[PDB]
Amino acid sequence: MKLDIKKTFSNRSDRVKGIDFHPTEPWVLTTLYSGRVELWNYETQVEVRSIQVTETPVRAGKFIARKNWIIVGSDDFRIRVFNYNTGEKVVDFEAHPDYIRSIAVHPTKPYVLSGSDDLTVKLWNWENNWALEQTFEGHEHFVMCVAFNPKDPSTFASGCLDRTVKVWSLGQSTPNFTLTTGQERGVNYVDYYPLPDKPYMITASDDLTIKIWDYQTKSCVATLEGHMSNVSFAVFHPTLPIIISGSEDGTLKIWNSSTYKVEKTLNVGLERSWCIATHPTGRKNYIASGFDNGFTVLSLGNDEHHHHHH
Repeated sequence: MKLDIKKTFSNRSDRVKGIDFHPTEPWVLTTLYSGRVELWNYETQVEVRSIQVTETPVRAGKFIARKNWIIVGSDDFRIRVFNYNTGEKVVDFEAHPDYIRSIAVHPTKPYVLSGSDDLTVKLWNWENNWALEQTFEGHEHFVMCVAFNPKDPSTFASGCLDRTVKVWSLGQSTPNFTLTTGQERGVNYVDYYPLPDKPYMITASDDLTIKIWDYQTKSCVATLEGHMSNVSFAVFHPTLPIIISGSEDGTLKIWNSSTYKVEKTLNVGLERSWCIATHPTGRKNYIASGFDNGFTVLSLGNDEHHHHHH
């Protein structure tokens, strides 16, 4: 590959806590500490739609493109769903009795997971009236991040300030396993490597480290050091051999996913970094990050997302 980073679109706003790419429209969703959410076309740089959802922080937001929805979770305990074409608020319910940190959407089935400061993950089913179909209990501190395994989304991972990642199966009440990270300040984020050649997950911590894990053996594969403040997230790029992380040190870091050495450090000048998204199909190798003072959409270069794409 050849890293060739271009700034596609950056704009200033209140602190961006959640961020996501639409899979077929050139849109990015940002969810703000102010309770506002913005939908931007980053190619034309024109706001498609925006909503003052609540007065509390909105920490989580995802597209559900197959329903033309966004789904968001906020510190006022509520999950809300809006149709992004009409602005219709579809549903609005109390989901947890404490802050909602993270929302994940199943790739094919009508399932949403929410992770919360109430120590739980909850599974909601939108084809069943958004009923609470399962609550996953076992964590001992705030659940900061939930992520389905894209290679087997009957399973998902929860990253928790109790220093563990728990991996669960839908329909079963205890973890398939609990991975102890040695990241003593807790886990802020968890992501799966999406390709079938490595059974890998990655965790980010306030302890300044990022760790790569074999989820079949539970062994630490590598520890990535160099962020100088809390690491907010770390993710595998879906098609490029890299890892991308962001930190309260104000930087994004791009790491070689084979050597585990840092390749690039970028401070985009928006202060602390909080959240990350990568384009679902690697379109123009777009990534986006949200920060204290706004967001940025970057293109990482021209390497193809599909073998023999040209």
